Amino acid sequence: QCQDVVQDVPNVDVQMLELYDRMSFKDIDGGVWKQGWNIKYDPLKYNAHHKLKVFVVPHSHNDPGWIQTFEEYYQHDTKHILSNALRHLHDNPEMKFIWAEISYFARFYHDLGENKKLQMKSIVKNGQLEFVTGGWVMPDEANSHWRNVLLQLTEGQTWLKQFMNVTPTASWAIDPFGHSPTMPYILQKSGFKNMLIQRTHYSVKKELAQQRQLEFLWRQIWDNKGDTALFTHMMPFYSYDIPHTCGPDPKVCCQFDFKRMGSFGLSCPWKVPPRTISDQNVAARSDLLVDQWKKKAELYRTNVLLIPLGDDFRFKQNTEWDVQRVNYERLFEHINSQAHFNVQAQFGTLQEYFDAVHQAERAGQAEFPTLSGDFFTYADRSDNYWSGYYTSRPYHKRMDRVLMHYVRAAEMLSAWHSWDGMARIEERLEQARRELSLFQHHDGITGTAKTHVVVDYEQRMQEALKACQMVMQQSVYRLLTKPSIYSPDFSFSYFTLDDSRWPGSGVEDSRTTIILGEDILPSKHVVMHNTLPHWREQLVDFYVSSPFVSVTDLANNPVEAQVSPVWSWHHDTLTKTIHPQGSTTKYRIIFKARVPPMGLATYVLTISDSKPEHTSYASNLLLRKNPTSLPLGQYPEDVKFGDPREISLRVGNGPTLAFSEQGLLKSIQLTQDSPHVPVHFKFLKYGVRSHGDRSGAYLFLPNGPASPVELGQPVVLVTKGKLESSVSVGLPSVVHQTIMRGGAPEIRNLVDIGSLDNTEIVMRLETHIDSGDIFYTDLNGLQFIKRRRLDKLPLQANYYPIPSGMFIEDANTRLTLLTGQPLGGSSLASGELEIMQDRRLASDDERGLGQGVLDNKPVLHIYRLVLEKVNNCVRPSKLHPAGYLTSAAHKASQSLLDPLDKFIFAENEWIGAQGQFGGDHPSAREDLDVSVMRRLTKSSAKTQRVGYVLHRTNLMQCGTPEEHTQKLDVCHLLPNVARCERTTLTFLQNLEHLDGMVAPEVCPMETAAYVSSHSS
Ligand SMILES: C[S@@](=O)[C@@H]1[C@@H](N)[C@@H](O)[C@@H](O)[C@H]1O
Ligand SMILES: [Zn+2]
Repeated sequence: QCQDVVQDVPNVDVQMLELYDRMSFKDIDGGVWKQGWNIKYDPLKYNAHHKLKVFVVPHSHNDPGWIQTFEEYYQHDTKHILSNALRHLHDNPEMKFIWAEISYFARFYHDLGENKKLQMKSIVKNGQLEFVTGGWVMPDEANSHWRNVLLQLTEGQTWLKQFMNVTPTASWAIDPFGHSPTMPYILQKSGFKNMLIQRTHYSVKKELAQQRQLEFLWRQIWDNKGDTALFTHMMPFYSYDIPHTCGPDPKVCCQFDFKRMGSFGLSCPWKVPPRTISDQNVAARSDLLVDQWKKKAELYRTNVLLIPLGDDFRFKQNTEWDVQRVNYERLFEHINSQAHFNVQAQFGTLQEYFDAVHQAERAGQAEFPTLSGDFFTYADRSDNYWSGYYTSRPYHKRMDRVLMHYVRAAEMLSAWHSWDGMARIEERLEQARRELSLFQHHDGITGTAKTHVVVDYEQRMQEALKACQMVMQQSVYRLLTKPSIYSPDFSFSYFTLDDSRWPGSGVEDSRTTIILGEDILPSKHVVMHNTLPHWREQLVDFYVSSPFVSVTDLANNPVEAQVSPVWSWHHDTLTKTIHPQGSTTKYRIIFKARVPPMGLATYVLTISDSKPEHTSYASNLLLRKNPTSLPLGQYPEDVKFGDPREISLRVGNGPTLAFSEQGLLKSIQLTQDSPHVPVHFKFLKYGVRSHGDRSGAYLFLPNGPASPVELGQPVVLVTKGKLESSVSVGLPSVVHQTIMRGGAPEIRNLVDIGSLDNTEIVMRLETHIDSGDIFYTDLNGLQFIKRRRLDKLPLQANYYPIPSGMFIEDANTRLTLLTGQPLGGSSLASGELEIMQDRRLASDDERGLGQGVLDNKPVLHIYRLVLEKVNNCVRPSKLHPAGYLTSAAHKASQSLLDPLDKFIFAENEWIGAQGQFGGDHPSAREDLDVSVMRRLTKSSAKTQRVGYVLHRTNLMQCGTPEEHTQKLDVCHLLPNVARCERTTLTFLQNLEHLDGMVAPEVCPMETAAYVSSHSS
């Protein structure tokens, strides 16, 4: 049955948390291999019957945006690289090349004439040009959500299967800044057999090299059996460039980068240039090179050696192809013919390397260690930890999550039908998937690109959001209009999306007001979509032009509602205060929407001349010295004023929250009789070093622990309502808001770091939870991994990615902070959680970007804060490397990442309107998600195919009795099912033909993909 992911600690040879606990981290000079040691080998190890097989693998690292935009690099560099690769490989049958970034390859191939397309297919089919990974990009592994890692992998691999007829089974990830086990998780479930990584902490490379544990079977941290394992090769040296890939001495290896002799504007910083290989020097040069290779080979277990040959945007000039190829050919001819070397060297591909390694393994020549854990936080040298990019450009980090959800919702809503080509659904969805996929690049979501490139990514994502809205609104119109009345124009806007949290209040006034009035329009239909496969209730809000509005469902049942003012915060350069202004012309109506699994529900907002029976009005209290009036147009309740004071609020039966006089949480009381548990929010700032290394887009190099932000006497606004209450405070750089709807609070920070150069703003939580040095952070929204703060490491090393959540706990109490955006964070002392909000850095951090981070813009960060009693929960043992969310924390995370979508009907009357869609959809167990629903066929296909990715998380058992729930069989969601197949996660290979056309549900922590086929 299902593996138990909680109670069995996997036995692995290397467990990265346990390795970290024992390892030294001292940064000692190792000699020519600066972060290693002087490698020694026995010359007699290799002989006539046991040769060293060396694969030199040419490559060219092509960033889809970094210092130039995607299109700029394509025009200036990549189109020439690919064009010359085509010519040289065609003309030189033994030459090889690997290619990773399918975004560029697709951009290129579609501009090729048919003759060149045929030539390209021929060098792929014959194995000279080999795709590695085959994702749209080589994604970041820290900030990226697993759903988008899968999206981009699928976008590239679908392209490759369609046009090149190949599916890579070896992955190549040489540049992401640290590595996540989410990659082997997804890859192994997408048909992969091998992967390669590079950017791991120098101390880890040294430690694994010493034990020859650089090749390992990487399994998930909870995986006791090992079925998730994927063979992984970690490169041993500081870089993937040529000086750091031939062997341990870059002064020697640089001499074998033949692009460094002068005419290309490159040189060797170790001051010895390459020399052209000739008959007079080939024996000497070969001796030097083979010595490097044999040293590198000492670090690995087989007689097969991988020698990458490339660097950033290499293999551009024709003369470069010639100078690398001809010189290496001379070396190979000499080396291979000289028996005393006992080497056979050739150009190869990545798959060739791995195939040969496994042949050696099968021959009993090596056994490989098992490993679990991750490879964060990376440092490339000294104390230069790359934790800055966990937060850099947080506006776009938040936008990634918004677009993530919009892509899912647009693909799901439109999947229910086949669409005529004229509707352009496929075109708009392809654009949206491609722009989101592009952003997963390790200079996109990471915030490590130049300012103008960040703008290009933002513009692309904005177009993607527009494409999603277009598809979603056409889909809603079709799903909720009587079929014999449905009369689409595919260019028309039937609904517009209303999104309360993006870009967010104080970021952009983008929200439409619903305009009602007795002399213009009495009522308006709104529709909510629920992408999750269970019935869901959530409060939703709309802006309306009158406070006297009531809500009904589409059986005309009254729905309880609350009206609140529209508050906006302003930095008053007159009074030098940050304070709220109330609209006199628009108001917020809030009500609970209840929506079917993967479904839609329609409500109606109707104006009246006086207070409606089922609508209540919030009270408002402005706490500040020297108040002035706050009129609210027609709003029926007068604003109250007071001097700053502590206050307490409770919505529904939910927790009671107490706040300081500065408007920051101080305690949470779960129930009437329970204790007020200290939980204190605080804002602090980190600075930058005046001496030595400066923080920049990649590096976090604080000048000591953070200092409290001086708050002064901030203005605090308290809104108290039956359905929703909140406390908001205008702090320097942050409007901080705590919202209560009757369960775990929502936190929203409108963060505007303004002109505070060399400042990183952090939000900290201080509690009495006896967490010690332990805390938990997630990896890619997929899993929670145990972290241990280590005082042998500097502060910035104890920062980890917080892509979706983090928690601390003791025997009795847990505090979980869920996020709607990836940010960096830590627990720097027992009982603390902290998460960086934004950072503004005046200096470059010497990794090639050539700028600081001075392009900040206001961003609305969102969170849920979940305090829970956990003494009754069945948790993993002390030695287990994983943690797991509770039901409430998981639901809270879903509320941030996949909220209900809200649609406002755009014209006066919707003829043929329907009340609901999806009422008959199964309401699946709470731990199960339909992560993806995507129709895979266009309308002309006789057999329609729809793909589903199902993910089951693992939630802690804490004694809440399990309810019923319906089995979800995705293969029967659409009618006329003719076949149901389990597939790889990319949908590209059929793995199992399913009995009865029934797709089984998956085990905890497992993800599966199914494709249903339908006669049409
Ligand atoms: C961290 S820089 O070395 C890295 C470059 N290799 C380039 O590929 C881009 O990704 C940049 O961030
Ligand atoms: Zn790169």
